[PDB]
Amino acid sequence: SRLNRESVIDAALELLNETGIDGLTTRKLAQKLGIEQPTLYWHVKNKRALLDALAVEILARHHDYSLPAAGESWQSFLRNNAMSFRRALLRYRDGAKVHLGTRPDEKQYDTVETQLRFMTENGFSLRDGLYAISAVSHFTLGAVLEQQEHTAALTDRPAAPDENLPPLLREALQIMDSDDGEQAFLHGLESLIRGFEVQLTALLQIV
Amino acid sequence: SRLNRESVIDAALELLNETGIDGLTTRKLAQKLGIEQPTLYWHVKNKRALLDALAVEILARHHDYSLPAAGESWQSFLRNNAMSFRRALLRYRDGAKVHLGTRPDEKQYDTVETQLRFMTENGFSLRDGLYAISAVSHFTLGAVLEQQEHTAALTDRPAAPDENLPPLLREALQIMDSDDGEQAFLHGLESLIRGFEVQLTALLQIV
Ligand SMILES: C[C@H]1c2cccc(O)c2C(=O)C2=C(O)[C@]3(O)C(=O)C(C(N)=O)=C(O)[C@@H](N(C)C)[C@@H]3[C@@H](O)[C@@H]21
Ligand SMILES: C[C@H]1c2cccc(O)c2C(=O)C2=C(O)[C@]3(O)C(=O)C(C(N)=O)=C(O)[C@@H](N(C)C)[C@@H]3[C@@H](O)[C@@H]21
Ligand SMILES: [Cl-]
Ligand SMILES: [Cl-]
Ligand SMILES: [Cl-]
Ligand SMILES: [Cl-]
Ligand SMILES: [Mg+2]
Ligand SMILES: [Mg+2]
Repeated sequence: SRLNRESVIDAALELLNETGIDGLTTRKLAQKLGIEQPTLYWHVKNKRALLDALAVEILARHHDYSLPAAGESWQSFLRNNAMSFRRALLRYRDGAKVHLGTRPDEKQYDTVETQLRFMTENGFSLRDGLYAISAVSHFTLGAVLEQQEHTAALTDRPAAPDENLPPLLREALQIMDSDDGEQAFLHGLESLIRGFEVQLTALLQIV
Repeated sequence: SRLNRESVIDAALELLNETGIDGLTTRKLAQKLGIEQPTLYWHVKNKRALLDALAVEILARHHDYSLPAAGESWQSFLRNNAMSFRRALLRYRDGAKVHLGTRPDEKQYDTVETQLRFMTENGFSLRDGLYAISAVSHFTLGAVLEQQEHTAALTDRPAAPDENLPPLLREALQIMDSDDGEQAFLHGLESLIRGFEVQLTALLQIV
């Protein structure tokens, strides 16, 4: 079919969403596209190339809160940004796995510069701003990852009997599985943001 | 070679550390063990079985701070536990990927019950205790994941030119790569723990 960047990415993203990160192989991508492998190799040289581009395009399509509103608090911005990041990562199977270990792409430079600049404008050093942004990303990535993988592990094998569970775990597990991970994520998110605040506002005060 | 659980796990863990989660295939495990595939299948039925058992055994070997010291603060316990979790996950390649989406194993029940109980003894509801423990796990998993995958992505392809970078990103990237991720992790960890505290101690007070 069509082999421009957009369509290769389209198809890869579909393939990723079907079969996960394990099924995103250049052989299987060729089959989806209805092409031979040397044809695909002209456009895509290897899996890592593809993963990097999927990471970028997942956010370009589905990460709608990359930048703060006018006069937005840094706390509101991080909260909205994280929610948005999470939603984007959850949109495709292994979406979070695809992002891991990437660094911002040239197409993301202005955006991520603005984010970094905004944190500094709000009282953070670059370093402390970056630590906050990293922490929010990492927390969100792990939350999504554990959600997405747990759901995949369910399809493979079942959990063991309820019968053997000690009571707080048994209850913990019901809570965990009472939603998709969203409640615990939002709660963790506010914790995290408030700790940044405690840190920012302490300035030199031992805190 | 020997095909008891311990030795299958030994060899899988070696295989995982060599070739990562992609190379942990029952075919390649058979080759490492020097056995035929039907021989291996008797002991290990599929990849997910193996992943679950590796998740458990990684912590059994290398997660040394699972339980609080006598009279330890919950804040100290989370900090020490997280450090310990991180160290365990970083010990093997894709160690964090292996953990994702698991739930506690029967062999971990007493431990994780004690952890849950301890948080409740320290003022948390089960639910808020679990949200704190989840948040600490997720943050730590994402931190480790992004560290481990970034290092793998380096071996594949290089970062693009420094030349095009806007200045705060350029600086951010040096900071990020000034250590293995540890400084940012520890900083994020204290933020997170202090936000739990703010939340715990607020009780009913709007906070
Ligand atoms: C500042 C970026 C950065 C800087 C240095 C090293 C890095 O690895 C990064 C990132 O990876 C970032 C992202 O991935 C973003 O998700 C990122 O690229 C992104 C975006 N394109 O809008 C975000 O919304 C960010 N958000 C907190 C989840 C986040 C970035 O802020 C950083
Ligand atoms: C309470 C456990 C739990 C409860 C309900 C659903 C879950 O998925 C879990 C976990 O997955 C936990 C872990 O993985 C631990 O890492 C876990 O199993 C573990 C351990 N074996 O010592 C830890 O140190 C924990 N730590 C915060 C990283 C953590 C556990 O507390 C939880
Ligand atoms: Cl074309
Ligand atoms: Cl605001
Ligand atoms: Cl044997
Ligand atoms: Cl203490
Ligand atoms: Mg990133
Ligand atoms: Mg776990």
